[PDB]
Amino acid sequence: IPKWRKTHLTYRIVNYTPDLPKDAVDSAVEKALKVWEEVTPLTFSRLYEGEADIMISFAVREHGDFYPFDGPGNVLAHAYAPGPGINGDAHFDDDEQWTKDTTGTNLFLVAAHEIGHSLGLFHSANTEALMYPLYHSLTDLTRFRLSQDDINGIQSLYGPPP
Ligand SMILES: [Ca+2]
Ligand SMILES: [Ca+2]
Ligand SMILES: [Ca+2]
Ligand SMILES: [Zn+2]
Ligand SMILES: [Zn+2]
Repeated sequence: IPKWRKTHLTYRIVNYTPDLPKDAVDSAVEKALKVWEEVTPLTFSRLYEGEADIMISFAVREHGDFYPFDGPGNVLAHAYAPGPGINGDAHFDDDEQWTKDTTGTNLFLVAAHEIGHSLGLFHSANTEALMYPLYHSLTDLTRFRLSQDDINGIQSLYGPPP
């Protein structure tokens, strides 16, 4: 089945981009995980060494897999579907300048979307959904919220929270 066999996943941030302070990166990823966690029975916990379920890293060009990055612009990041090994992993192109505001390439926004893929979600045809295929940002980050479409998609796979 297109999903995880357990309801608890471990995650590890393998390396950090120099674009933002160490703490802003942690905060971005944590918030990203939290949005999915709020609408399902799933839980997460961090590891600092070893192989975790979701291995997050920042890389440039050819980085040991089938999909080399393309330099600044265009593809910003990609993730793999549920499963062991590389599956479930999320990679970010470091040729981008990652930020924590509304100016350029917001880490939280991209990560929230990439984590959606790590949990089994496909693309939505709804222009308002987090899982919509084309990149965009928001005027105000505090106004972020998943669309019902996003909710139904994740819940059809894992069910609602108790
Ligand atoms: Ca993995
Ligand atoms: Ca790129
Ligand atoms: Ca960079
Ligand atoms: Zn990759
Ligand atoms: Zn996508």
